[PDB]
Amino acid sequence: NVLVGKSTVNGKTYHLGPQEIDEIRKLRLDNPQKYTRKFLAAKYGISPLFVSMVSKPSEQHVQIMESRLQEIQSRWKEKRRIAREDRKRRKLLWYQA
RNA sequence: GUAGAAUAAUAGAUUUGAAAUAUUUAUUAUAUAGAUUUAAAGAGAUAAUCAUGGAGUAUAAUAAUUAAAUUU
Ligand SMILES: [Mg+2]
Repeated sequence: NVLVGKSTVNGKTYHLGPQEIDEIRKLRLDNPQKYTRKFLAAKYGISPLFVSMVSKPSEQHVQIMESRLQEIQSRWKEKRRIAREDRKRRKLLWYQA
């Protein structure tokens, strides 16, 4: 098996109720850095992806993240940017078939 | 210029399915292994630009008069 999720190896679970979900959402809304997706997953025996699907974090956090990303991008050299672009192009190509 | 219909894009509202091949789908770091790749100080070729040079080309008092031809 190559690059497969844990849910495929051991079947999907629908154990988590509505109240729990609500709680999770609330937590996400409250403190994203303390209650990050990974942490949530650990808590409720469930995928980070699932958590993400369930619950949007505070938009401020998202904005901050975006800013950070931008900063990182800026910090790049010329060559690296070009390389990144090339990679992106390659990725795009590799869904054509 | 105004009004109404057909289609496209963008935004909003209301629904929507889903634990979504997230031990990488999108993207960011660092490490350890490997593997490679990217020069232009100058140059070649081709083209163009600015020259140099003066081959080639036209002309040989360009007036006046004579005759013819062509337009007013
Ligand atoms: Mg080069």
